Amino acid sequence: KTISFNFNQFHQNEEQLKLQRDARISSNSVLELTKVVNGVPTWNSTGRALYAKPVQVWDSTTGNVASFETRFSFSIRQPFPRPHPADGLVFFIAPPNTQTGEGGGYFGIYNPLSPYPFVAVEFDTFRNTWDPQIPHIGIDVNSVISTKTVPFTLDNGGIANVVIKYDASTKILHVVLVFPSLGTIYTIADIVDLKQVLPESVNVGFSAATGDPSGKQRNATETHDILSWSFSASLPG
Amino acid sequence: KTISFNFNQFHQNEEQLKLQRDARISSNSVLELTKVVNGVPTWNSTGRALYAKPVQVWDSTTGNVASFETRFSFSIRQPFPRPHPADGLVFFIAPPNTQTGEGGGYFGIYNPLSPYPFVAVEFDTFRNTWDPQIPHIGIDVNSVISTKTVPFTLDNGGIANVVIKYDASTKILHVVLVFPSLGTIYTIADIVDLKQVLPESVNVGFSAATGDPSGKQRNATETHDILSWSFSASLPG
Ligand SMILES: *[C@@H]1O[C@H](CO)[C@@H](O[C@@H]2O[C@H](CO)[C@@H](O)[C@H](O)[C@H]2NC(C)=O)[C@H](O[C@@H]2O[C@@H](C)[C@@H](O)[C@@H](O)[C@@H]2O)[C@H]1NC(C)=O
Ligand SMILES: *[C@@H]1O[C@H](CO)[C@@H](O[C@@H]2O[C@H](CO)[C@@H](O)[C@H](O)[C@H]2NC(C)=O)[C@H](O[C@@H]2O[C@@H](C)[C@@H](O)[C@@H](O)[C@@H]2O)[C@H]1NC(C)=O
Ligand SMILES: *[C@@H]1O[C@H](CO)[C@@H](O[C@@H]2O[C@H](CO)[C@@H](O)[C@H](O)[C@H]2NC(C)=O)[C@H](O[C@@H]2O[C@@H](C)[C@@H](O)[C@@H](O)[C@@H]2O)[C@H]1NC(C)=O
Ligand SMILES: CO[C@H]1O[C@H](CO)[C@H](O)[C@H](O)[C@H]1NC(C)=O
Ligand SMILES: CO[C@H]1O[C@H](CO)[C@H](O)[C@H](O)[C@H]1NC(C)=O
Ligand SMILES: *[C@@H]1O[C@H](CO)[C@@H](O)[C@H](O)[C@H]1NC(C)=O
Ligand SMILES: [Ca+2]
Ligand SMILES: [Ca+2]
Ligand SMILES: [Mn+2]
Ligand SMILES: [Mn+2]
Repeated sequence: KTISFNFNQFHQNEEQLKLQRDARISSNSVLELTKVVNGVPTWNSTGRALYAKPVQVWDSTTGNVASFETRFSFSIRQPFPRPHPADGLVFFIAPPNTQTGEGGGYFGIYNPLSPYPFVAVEFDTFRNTWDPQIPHIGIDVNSVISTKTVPFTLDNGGIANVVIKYDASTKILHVVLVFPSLGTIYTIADIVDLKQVLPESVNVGFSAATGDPSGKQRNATETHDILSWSFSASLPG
Repeated sequence: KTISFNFNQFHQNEEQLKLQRDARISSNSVLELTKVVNGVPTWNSTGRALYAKPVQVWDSTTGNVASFETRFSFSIRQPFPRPHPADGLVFFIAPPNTQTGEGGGYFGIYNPLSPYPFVAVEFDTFRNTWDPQIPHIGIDVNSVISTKTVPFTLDNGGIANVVIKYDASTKILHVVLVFPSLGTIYTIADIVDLKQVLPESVNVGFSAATGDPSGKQRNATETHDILSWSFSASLPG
């Protein structure tokens, strides 16, 4: 069992994607997770993009867990340096048919009064009380309080290439972040047992958020665009 | 407390390096692990380059194991496409004061006569009876029969950026290979317990080899140059 897809760009009314909240595909082929009006990103925005079909990460009959690899490119432009940009974007895996969670530092994937499990890779741009210096890459399991974190320097408005790989045999989730214009490379990895946190079928996708109104800073915002996205998974059992 | 070193280029007769066999430093600052005469690489070549001082990867007193990160750039030029270039290069960790092993597919780090333990990251270009398709990245522990491998496409004569990271807490060894001119990214990781395979003090370095005479093919060769190399280790205690 091998499932996979690839998007060299995105088209409006992409029957393969499920857009939620502020998520929208622009006319020039990019997936804009958060609201951007007249070339300017706004605060109080949250949006998600899920692959329409569910993927099987493990099978209870054989006990086998799937291995997978996903690559995507994104760009974050931070027009307003002061006071502070927010909030960042994440690639995540969650149960199917879920609704956008709380915005702000929760990226729209965490919902307090109805928490659902999830594994996520974050690119955090705002420092919340539970965060180390930003920006940083973090591996999140059921919480936005990363199990592992690594700092990185953003290429404002530049393109970022990300590779996320998960090997079921070792349970290692490793992510690579590369900014081709700067030649910088960041790597982070951790052990995660999908079988232990997620159900057999899940949805994979992205989620982002800009500054929350509670911060009372309209400049607390930035863009969260996805330029391309390929995904492949293999379930031997 | 712990070590750190960085070479942005190499100087003829580096007091800091221990060159063995065919390893030499060219007039223009590159470390040529295997023999290259008049711009042409030759077969039957083997060479290593070790950091002169030993590094402590773990302490028996505290039981603490070190974490480390190493980045380097290399270039492999394959002038003769047919019948098959050989053999590749590796970054390795071994006990101090060891001698060059057997060439060919053993890269000069394996010695059947008096085997010594070692952890290595290989960039295999020739397919031996124990190898999967080439080229590939492989993680080797005490043998050249990789515990884990991933295929990659070489940028002939191009520059390759490598990042090798080891986290003692998770025992995860993850390596990243990037070819900036092609924008390609390859990642591989595995669990390795240094404390269980290596002594408290070790040498770190590179080793490469070209076609062995037993193959009866003089074309079985290529260059194995190291352009730069930075290393860092952090042993708490
Ligand atoms: C919110 O973002 C605005 C756009 O970056 C900031 O205004 C810009 O502030 C610059 C000085 O840091 C100034 O040179 C720019 O001309 C100005 N841009 C314009 C025309 O709006 C804004 O900064 C506040 O407003 C400006 C006008 C000054 O009064 C600053 O002292 C203020 O901090 C940002 N506001 C905040 C809360 O950071
Ligand atoms: C492959 O490289 C080897 C390392 O230089 C060559 O070994 C020869 O070893 C001799 C003593 O062991 C030494 O005096 C020689 O300098 C050296 N090679 C020569 C002759 O320059 C090996 O050479 C072959 O094997 C040796 C034992 C001699 O019989 C040579 O005449 C052979 O050419 C190299 N093999 C080949 C096929 O090039
Ligand atoms: C070993 O590498 C040599 C250089 O790449 C090969 O020879 C070159 O082959 C080219 C076409 O394959 C030909 O246009 C070049 O002129 C020639 N260069 C030389 C050495 O004169 C060589 O290939 C064999 O020998 C050549 C001359 C041709 O006859 C080929 O058909 C032969 O396969 C390579 N040897 C092997 C075993 O591949
Ligand atoms: C004061 O914090 C809030 O506003 C910030 C931007 O001003 C950030 O958006 C920050 O994440 C958000 N906090 C939460 C919990 O959503
Ligand atoms: C036929 O195999 C041998 O020759 C090859 C090059 O022709 C390669 O050098 C290959 O690695 C080597 N084998 C060993 C075991 O070293
Ligand atoms: C934030 O957006 C929500 C829904 O998009 C809206 O109901 C709310 O009033 C907005 N907050 C402010 C103060 O703009
Ligand atoms: Ca945050
Ligand atoms: Ca080989
Ligand atoms: Mn964070
Ligand atoms: Mn191999």
